[PDB]
Amino acid sequence: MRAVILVGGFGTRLRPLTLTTPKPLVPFCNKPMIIHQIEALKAVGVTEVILAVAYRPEAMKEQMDEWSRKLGVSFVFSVEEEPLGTAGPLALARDILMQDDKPFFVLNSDVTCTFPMQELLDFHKAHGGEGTIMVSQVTQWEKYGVVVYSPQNYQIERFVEKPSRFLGDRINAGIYIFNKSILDRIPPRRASIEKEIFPAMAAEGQLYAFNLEGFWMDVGQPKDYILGMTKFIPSLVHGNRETEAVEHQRGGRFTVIGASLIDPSAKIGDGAVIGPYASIGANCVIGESCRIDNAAILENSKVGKGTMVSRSIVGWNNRIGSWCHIKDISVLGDDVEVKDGVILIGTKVLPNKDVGEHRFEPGIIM
Amino acid sequence: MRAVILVGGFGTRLRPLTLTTPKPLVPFCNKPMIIHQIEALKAVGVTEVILAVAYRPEAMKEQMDEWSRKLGVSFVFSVEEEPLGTAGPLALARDILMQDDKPFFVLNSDVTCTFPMQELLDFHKAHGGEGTIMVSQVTQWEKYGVVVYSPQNYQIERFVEKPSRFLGDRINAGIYIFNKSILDRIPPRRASIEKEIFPAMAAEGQLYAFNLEGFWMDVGQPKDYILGMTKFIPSLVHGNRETEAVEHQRGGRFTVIGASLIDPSAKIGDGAVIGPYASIGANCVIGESCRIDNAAILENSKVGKGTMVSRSIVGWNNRIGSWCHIKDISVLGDDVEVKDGVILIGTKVLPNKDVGEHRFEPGIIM
Ligand SMILES: Nc1nc2c(ncn2[C@@H]2O[C@H](COP(=O)(O)OP(=O)(O)OP(=O)(O)O)[C@@H](O)[C@H]2O)c(=O)[nH]1
Ligand SMILES: Nc1nc2c(ncn2[C@@H]2O[C@H](COP(=O)(O)OP(=O)(O)OP(=O)(O)O)[C@@H](O)[C@H]2O)c(=O)[nH]1
Ligand SMILES: [Mg+2]
Ligand SMILES: [Mg+2]
Repeated sequence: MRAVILVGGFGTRLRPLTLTTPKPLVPFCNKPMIIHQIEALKAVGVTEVILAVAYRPEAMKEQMDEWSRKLGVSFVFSVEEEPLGTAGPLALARDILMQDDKPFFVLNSDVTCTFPMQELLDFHKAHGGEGTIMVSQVTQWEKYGVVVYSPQNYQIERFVEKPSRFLGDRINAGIYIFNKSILDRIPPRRASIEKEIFPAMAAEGQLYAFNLEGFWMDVGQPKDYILGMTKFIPSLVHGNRETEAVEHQRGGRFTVIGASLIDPSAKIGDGAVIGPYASIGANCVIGESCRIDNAAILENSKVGKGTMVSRSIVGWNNRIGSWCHIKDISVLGDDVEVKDGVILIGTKVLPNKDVGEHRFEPGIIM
Repeated sequence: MRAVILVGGFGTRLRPLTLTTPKPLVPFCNKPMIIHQIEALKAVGVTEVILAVAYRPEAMKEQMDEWSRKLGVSFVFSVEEEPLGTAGPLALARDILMQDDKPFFVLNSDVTCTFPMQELLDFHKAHGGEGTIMVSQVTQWEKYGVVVYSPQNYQIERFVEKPSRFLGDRINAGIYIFNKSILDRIPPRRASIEKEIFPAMAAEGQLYAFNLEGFWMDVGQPKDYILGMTKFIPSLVHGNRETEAVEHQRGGRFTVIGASLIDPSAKIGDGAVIGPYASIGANCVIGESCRIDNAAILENSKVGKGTMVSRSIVGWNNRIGSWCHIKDISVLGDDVEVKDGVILIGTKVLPNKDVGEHRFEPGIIM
């Protein structure tokens, strides 16, 4: 069995972080998103993964995916292309897929969940896609805007965008499984699986929905990134080596208020308070009395004593001041440096900036 | 020789702090303002001080002035009255002053300076007031609005409020010395020495100005309070017992960036940074990594770890949160409690309040 992960795309919603690295390689918790998906696929038994590489063809994706040496898995890297939409990469990779009898997986690099992959053995009952349109129950389906009408027969009647009537609560989950015959349907041009191939499959009656019992989150947005991290860390606390604690004696003496993920190589202050559902990257340095409430600290980032970053994302090589407050949903770029006492209330800072002014309202720092 | 200190007044400009204690008893640095003035007068040799008490007749001024037991000085406390303006208390205290031959001092409880009181022996050269209208050079005389025209003869021509032309830079310093004959000029009614008696003396030619070489500040306003504290602390560091530090090993280990005043009974953190020109009151508790930049911490106030209060005044029995900012010119009342993470940018909080909302603009919390 083999999988195809759509690793292209410009990462527009995660823009301050995706101006440096592609969206699949943006670290979620303490690993890249695509790495979580590849680990799930390896747990399945999948050995071949095909990456649809359009954004950063060789500068980032090929070089940074040295994880092929680990994980006992190999990536094809034969879908280098110009932007071909969401469905075109499958048409391009038709040749490398060989049109074998065995079906193949399809995944997006923006989804996190328990990854129930027993949809391989299940849902083989005469489906063009064996429960391919995987769906999750979300009470906020109106703003998500992709509602899938799945009856008890699981035959997709239609796809509705922003439905006024309560047709259903299930929304697309971004995980698919296709028989290779679909390669005939996909044209060799720019197309979207969501808005071109899927309506045709639903009309033809070959599209079947698979329900998702566990948690699910599309983390392609900073708000969704934070909330999905909150949902995800409790699942992964016992999985990894990172009382009411996960890493309580890494550096000096500091307090942990709940689940978190602190890398072994990170030094965590003295008396700091690593809050619930917080991620600290490798080689990161945390000040004495910091408050890492719901923030993600990525790679070689340094945070000064007394800083309080909550529900915010800081970049890879930041140098945060001492007594700062980075609140709300604030995203910092690759090399942003913040002076002491600066308050950023949900402001997105582009890479390689220096912040020295208080920003009390959401905005963008060019 | 005796002095009279105008200790009445409602303290309107220092309102958040003067709703609990009178303006003379508001602690400046680590002592009441009137205590600084009385110490200066005792250094001169004045043994009798007459306090014109109108605001809080006996609830505050009489009880709290147990300093008469110390300092080797005695207060008459015979000018309890209804509001009689700035000049009326002298008419009321005419009798207790006994109309003796020896001149008498007059002071306001709002002025801080080096207190050059050699104007006693000096300026006796045929003056109704021996350099009574003491003046200080201020480059911002427009906003101060009380400009004294002092020529080389020192005869006050007139008083001008907000003068358009550059008549002069000297302004009233709030310290006067009077021959007792002035008791005949002051009528027994509500009057103002600044706007009724002093223009009359200037017209009569019996009003003489005394120049002030040293620093001076009227600290009746919170901004003026902070700036006068900044000017004053360096003079007082060597005077009192409170490298580049004044009190550097009081509690645990902490850093001092300049002049400060930390009471012996205050416990100061374990990594805190007591900044330049900061005052910490008695029995105060400071958190592990606080930052007291230019703030005055009064009495039994507790500050949590990571809090940064700069250029702000906290009340007597406050309980500040852990990771708060109290920035700009912010004044807190007697018993204000601030929750963790709250940011107060120059907001005045009335006594006995609880603050749990961020305030990014100057304002008043009722
Ligand atoms: N190979 C490839 N994959 C894409 C492309 N556009 C989107 N995807 C995939 O679709 C999923 C989500 O879309 P993103 O591009 O990341 O999000 P976006 O940048 O806001 O843009 P859209 O969702 O496409 O409107 C991710 O798996 C992407 O990798 C593309 O042009 N080429
Ligand atoms: N005894 C007495 N002293 C006063 C009175 N009003 C002002 N003073 C003195 O004048 C000086 C400054 O005035 P304050 O009253 O403190 O300041 P304020 O509250 O803004 O009001 P102003 O009188 O307009 O200045 C202080 O020494 C006061 O003690 C009063 O009604 N009675
Ligand atoms: Mg997405
Ligand atoms: Mg004053």
